[PDB]
Amino acid sequence: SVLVLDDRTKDLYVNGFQEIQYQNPTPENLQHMFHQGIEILDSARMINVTHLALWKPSSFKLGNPVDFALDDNYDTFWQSDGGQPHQLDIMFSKRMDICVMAIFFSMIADESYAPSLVKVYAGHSPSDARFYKMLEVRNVNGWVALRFLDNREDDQLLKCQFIRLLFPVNHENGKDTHLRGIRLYVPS
Amino acid sequence: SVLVLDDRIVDAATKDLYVNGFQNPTPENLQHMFHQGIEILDSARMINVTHLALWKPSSFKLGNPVDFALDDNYDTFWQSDGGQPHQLDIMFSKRMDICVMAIFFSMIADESYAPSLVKVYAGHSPSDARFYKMLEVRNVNGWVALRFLLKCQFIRLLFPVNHENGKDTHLRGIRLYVPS
Ligand SMILES: [Br-]
Ligand SMILES: [Br-]
Ligand SMILES: [Br-]
Ligand SMILES: [Br-]
Ligand SMILES: [Br-]
Ligand SMILES: [Br-]
Repeated sequence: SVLVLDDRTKDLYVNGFQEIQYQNPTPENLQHMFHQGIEILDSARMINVTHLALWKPSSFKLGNPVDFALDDNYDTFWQSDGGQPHQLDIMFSKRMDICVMAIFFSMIADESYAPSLVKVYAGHSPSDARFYKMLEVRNVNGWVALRFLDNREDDQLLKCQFIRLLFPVNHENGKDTHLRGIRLYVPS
Repeated sequence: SVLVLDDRIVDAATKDLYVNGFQNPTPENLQHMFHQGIEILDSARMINVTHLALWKPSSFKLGNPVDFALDDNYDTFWQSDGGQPHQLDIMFSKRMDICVMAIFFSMIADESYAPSLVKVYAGHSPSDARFYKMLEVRNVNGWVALRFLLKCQFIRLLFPVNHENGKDTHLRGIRLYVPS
């Protein structure tokens, strides 16, 4: 029900080496892992369904739309603009068999905009979504892949049409949050 | 027993083989990759036993000794000076548990001095050494971390051929590690 994320579980971190690669990541190292992570995920068999869903942010600062978390750029990010918790709604036109939800987290690059807790909800609709997991982002710099190995009933998959992400608190007294990249995949 | 090294083929399965990631980079970039790969490797759960072994090359040009492949410096390199195959013998005072052998390859920087095939042997000594792996350096610019761990006291690398009609070979960096 709760996943502690502290890259200092293996398959969870798309980046890293054998574990953290850089004890003190630089803008260059961060950008590198971002881009490498995208290459690695896309090399997998699964299909990228990210841009097939409708993405609705609770709020956003003008010039930092939600599309900036869906592109393939390390330098761009969606930035909320409101009170907490911030929210992100994902709605597909039909039910989906999500095998992987990947999220780029960087406490070094985002500082106060880096979320420290993330709550994931999925279902048929907002009035139906059910709590799935709590991500405790304690120390992370890179791509994390959620495989839903839980509930082997649906056999490692997140069958849903709607997904909700809640951001109730950030690192370092941050009010608003940043999201540079997130991706959703289905099998085959 | 044949490892085809090509850092252009993205594959989750080989991400830890290519220390500097998947793929002309400038000399500054190459330089950065070299020192970054060293930081990545040293910051790992491993013990660097490189300088504990005795290193003996089949030949070397004066001014480009074997020490230049073990100095953690990108601009320096061991350079052979003889007919092929070139050879590098590594001998420890005792049986080691090598979990990783890291080698820096750069076809861009080394051009004709870049090996296209490397044959790796290991054992107790030159007399009992056994063939372990054939490295096919097809396209590499960065550090390669070979996981084979492998308990041996003696390691031998043979360089039978280089890219682009090259007679002699360059090695800017190589390091050995045992589990922590
Ligand atoms: Br990486
Ligand atoms: Br906008
Ligand atoms: Br559903
Ligand atoms: Br010399
Ligand atoms: Br010759
Ligand atoms: Br032995």
